[PDB]
Amino acid sequence: VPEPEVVATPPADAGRGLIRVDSREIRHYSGTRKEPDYLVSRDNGKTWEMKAAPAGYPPNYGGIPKESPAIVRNPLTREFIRVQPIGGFVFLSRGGLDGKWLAVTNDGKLEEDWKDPEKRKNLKKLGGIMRTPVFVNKGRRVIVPFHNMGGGTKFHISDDGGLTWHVSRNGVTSPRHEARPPHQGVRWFNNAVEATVLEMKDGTLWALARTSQDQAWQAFSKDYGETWSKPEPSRFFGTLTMNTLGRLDDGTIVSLWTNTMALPENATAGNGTWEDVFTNRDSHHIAMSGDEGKTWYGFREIILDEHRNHPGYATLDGPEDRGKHQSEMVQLDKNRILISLGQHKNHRRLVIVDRRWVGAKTRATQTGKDLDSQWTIHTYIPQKKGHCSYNRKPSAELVQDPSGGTKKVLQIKRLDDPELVNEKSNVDYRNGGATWNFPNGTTGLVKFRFRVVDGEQADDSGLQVSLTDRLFNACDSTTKDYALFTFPIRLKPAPHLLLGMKKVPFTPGAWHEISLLWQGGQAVVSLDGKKAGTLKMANKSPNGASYIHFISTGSQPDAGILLDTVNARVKH
Ligand SMILES: [Cl-]
Ligand SMILES: [Cl-]
Ligand SMILES: [Mg+2]
Repeated sequence: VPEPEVVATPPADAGRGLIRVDSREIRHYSGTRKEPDYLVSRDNGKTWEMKAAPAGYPPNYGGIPKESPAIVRNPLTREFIRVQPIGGFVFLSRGGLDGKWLAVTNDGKLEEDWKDPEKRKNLKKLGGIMRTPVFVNKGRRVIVPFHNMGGGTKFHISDDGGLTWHVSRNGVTSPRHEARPPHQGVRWFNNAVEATVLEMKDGTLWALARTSQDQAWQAFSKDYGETWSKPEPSRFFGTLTMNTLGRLDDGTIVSLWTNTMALPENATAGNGTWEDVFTNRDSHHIAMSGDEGKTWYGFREIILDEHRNHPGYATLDGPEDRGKHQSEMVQLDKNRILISLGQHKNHRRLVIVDRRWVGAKTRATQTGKDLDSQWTIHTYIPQKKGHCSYNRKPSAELVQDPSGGTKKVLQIKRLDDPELVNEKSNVDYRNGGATWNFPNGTTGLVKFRFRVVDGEQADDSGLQVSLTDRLFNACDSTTKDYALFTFPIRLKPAPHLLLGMKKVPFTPGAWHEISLLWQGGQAVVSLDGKKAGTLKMANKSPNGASYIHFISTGSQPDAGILLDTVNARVKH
């Protein structure tokens, strides 16, 4: 069961430009304003190197330096079409990527002499911000999702292989976010943008779009993209982040997205016409369906941003946008998939993922050994830095096992740090916390081992433990309101679990194990092998649980609790 492996850094932010050339060669093009180039693997995605593009490959007339054009293979002709993320022209290939490239004109002909500035004025220019062209209807139609400023997603449609184009009648829209508590302001408004499109086996098109809601929104088309159903929430959580859909050779559907919940909007968020800060872009997730979208499995973290705890995160190597969001995939073989993900040269990666890992049923961790690669523990310094970023601090730290062992364990407590406070924005991120991903399940058993730290505790000191269906920030105290199951561990007057109104004591200065066995709308809580009580489901979930979330509850600085091991098994 092989773990995801990082194999290279793509030469552009992920989302466009990754393309299989043949059985062993894969290329990732770049958005360079200079002579075109690409990163190439000649061993089916394991090793990579830069290479300059041949003289016939057109430069990037449109687009932007951080993003490559989209290159898609026409399934009938095996030639390629190239479209920029913004501006520029439509190029069709003749003789493959290294052959002859022709530009589409406004009349619908192919222009061979595009190096001439005078001949580029008559070239077709598709408007809006575009994503990946998709060939549908047995390869006879190509559609390109685009979104302008404001109107939502629509589709450029061509039944001529890219020669002539029209626009869909309608598209995908999504509603504005409403400032209601826990929010103190409105999220930046995105009207169903940057859509990904997948053709279903029965001919229906499924569009999945990025919104200002808690999840991507979706719409369906029964006419190959000409008209679309009323938009509705999808099952893929995530705000203001991109989705990507793909299909493996055997028909399995793959979903890639950032399965996160952003911090609630603060008191200075704005009117929704601009973004103040991104707090949900430090991971990427994968889910698969073997039955045409009926049921999904996985929902696993592909990768966590390696710099996510850094106090200079927002400004390391310039201020531009960064993170693990945005993605594109290429199947390597029956069991393995290559994924390009992320933004900014320090964060974007090429990753190989295995199906058998996506379908695994168990996961175990020890905080001292796995903190860096598996645990989300960062809190934010709530001061705007760079472009819509916050610098970070680890909200929890590893300490020596108080029993005298060699283990390091994670101390989770209310911090004393004035940098974690912004009075005007009215946010306080001083509650330490930690969260960990495991394979999705509507039934499961999670066990964790914990201990009360010896020292002074505040009156409300303790831990809120939550099972959630997406990644909540380690310092998000409202997680319990969205959790599938949640309960507090309270340290005062004496340590006890609170299950509804039943108090279940446990001793200080000793390691204890809690297990949660959930099935349908109930979870049975056990303490040291003995049943302690049952929890009713707090929130229905379309998918099931895939995260456990721990956060301190103290309102004053305190010693808190220690967290050692977590073990999860799903699908009983
Ligand atoms: Cl171009
Ligand atoms: Cl700055
Ligand atoms: Mg905002």
